[PDB]
Formats: sequence, C-alpha cells, structure tokens
Amino acid sequence: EGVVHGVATVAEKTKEQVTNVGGAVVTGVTAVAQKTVEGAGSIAAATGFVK
Amino acid sequence: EGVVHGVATVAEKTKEQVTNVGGAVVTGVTAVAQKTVEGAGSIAAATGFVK
Amino acid sequence: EGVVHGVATVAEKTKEQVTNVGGAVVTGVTAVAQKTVEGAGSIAAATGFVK
Amino acid sequence: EGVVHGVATVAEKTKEQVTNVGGAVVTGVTAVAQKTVEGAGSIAAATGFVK
Amino acid sequence: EGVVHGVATVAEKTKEQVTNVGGAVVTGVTAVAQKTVEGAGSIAAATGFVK
Amino acid sequence: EGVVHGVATVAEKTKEQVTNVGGAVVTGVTAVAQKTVEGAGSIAAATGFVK
Repeated sequence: EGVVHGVATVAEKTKEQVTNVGGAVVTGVTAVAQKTVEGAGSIAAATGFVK
Repeated sequence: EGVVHGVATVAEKTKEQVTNVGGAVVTGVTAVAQKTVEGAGSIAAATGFVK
Repeated sequence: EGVVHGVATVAEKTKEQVTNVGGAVVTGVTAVAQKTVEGAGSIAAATGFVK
Repeated sequence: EGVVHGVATVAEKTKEQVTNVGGAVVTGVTAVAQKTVEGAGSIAAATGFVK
Repeated sequence: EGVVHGVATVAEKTKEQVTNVGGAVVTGVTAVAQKTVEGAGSIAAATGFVK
Repeated sequence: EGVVHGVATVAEKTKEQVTNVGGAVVTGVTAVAQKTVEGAGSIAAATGFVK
C-alpha cells in the first residue's frame, strides 16, 4: 500500500523483476565488437546508459 | 493501492516483469558488430540509452 | 486502485509484462552487423533509445 | 609458373585476395544472436567451419 | 616460380592477402551472443574452425 | 623461387599478409558472450581452432 508519490510492483513466482525509477539497470547480454572506429565525441558501445 | 502520483504493476506467475519510470532497462540480447565506422559525433552501438 | 495521475497494469499468468513510462526498455533480440559506415552525426545501431 | 600440382593466383592493386586450399578462411563480419537454443548435437553459430 | 607441388600467390598494393593451405585463418569480426544454450555435443560459437 | 614442395607468397605495400600451412592463425576480433551454456562435450567459444 502506498500513501505518497511512488510506484508499486507485485509479482508471484516469476522469472524477472526490476523497477528502475531513474537509473539504468542492465540484465541481458551484449557482444559489441568493432574495428577502426574513429570519430570525436563518439560513444562506441554505450550499452544502456543515461545522460 | 496508490494514494498519490504513481504507477502500479500487478502480475501472477509470469516470465517477464519490469517497470522503468524514467531510466533505461535492458534485458534482451544484442550482437552489434561493425567495421570501419567513421563519423564525428557518432553513436555506433547505442543499444538502449537515454539522452 | 489509483488516486492521482498514474497508469495501472494488471495481468494473470502471462509471458511478458512491462510498463515503461518515459524511459526505454529493451527485451527482444538484435543482430546489427554493418561495414564501412561513414557519416558525421550518424547513429549506426541505435537499437531502442530516446533522445 | 607452376611445374607440379598446384593453384596460381595473380592480381594487381586489388582490395581482397585469398586462396584457401582446404582450410577455412573467414574475413567478413557476423552478428549471430540467439536465445533459448536447445537441441543435442546442435551447432548454433557455426560461422564458416569445415567438418 | 615453383618446381614441385605448391601454391603461388602474387599481388601488388592490396588490402588483404592470405593463403591458408590446411589450417584456419580468421581475420574478420564476430559478435556471437547467446543465452540458455543447452545440448550435449553442441558447438555454440564455432567461429571458423576445422575438425 | 622454389625447388621442392612449397607455397610462395608475394606482395607489395599491403595491409594484411599471412600464410598458415597447417596451424591456425587468428588476427581479427571476437566478442563471444554466453550465459547458462550446458552440454557435455561442448565447445562454447571455439574461435578458430583445429582438431
């Protein structure tokens, strides 16, 4: 039960549960693989960030 | 039950559950694979970010 | 039950559930594969972001 | 010039040259990306082999 | 010039040259990315081998 | 110049040159990334071998 500003998450016998409320959660997989990646200001393999 | 501004999520015996309320959750897979990627300001393999 | 501004999500024995309310959730798969990708300001393999 | 059993390869100012005579050369790119891949004896992401 | 059994490779100002005569050369890129890969005897991410 | 059984490789101002004659040379990149990979006898991330 909530009284003020907020998010509630309910579940039963699940296989995945996450409630990010402003950050950046990473739970899957990733296999970035590059080569000769030039460029000023680049973000080559960001993979789930906030800015 | 909510009283003020907020999101509620209910489930029962599920296989995936997530409520991002402003961030960036990543849970799947990804296989970015590049080569000779030039370009100033580029974002080569963003893969689920916020800006 | 909600009292103020908000979204409600109800389910029972499902296989996928997510309520993003402003971020960027990624749960599927992806296999970007490029080669010789020039271009200033490019976003080569965005794959589900917000800007 | 050849005298006995063999292969000859001639070129001038090219951008790709390879003569595999029984092995397995790999020079391109690949972005295999799977999920829940069962199966006895499987070869999920072979990507250019010999058997 | 060859006298006996063999392979000859000639080039001039090229960008790729390789002559594997029974092994397995790998020169490109690869981004295998799997999840929950069962299976006895499997070869999940072979990526250019000989057997 | 060759006199007996053998392979010759000639080049001029190139960017890649290799002649494996039975081993296994690796020169590219690779980003294998797995999760929960069962299986007796498996070879999960072979990445360019001989057997």
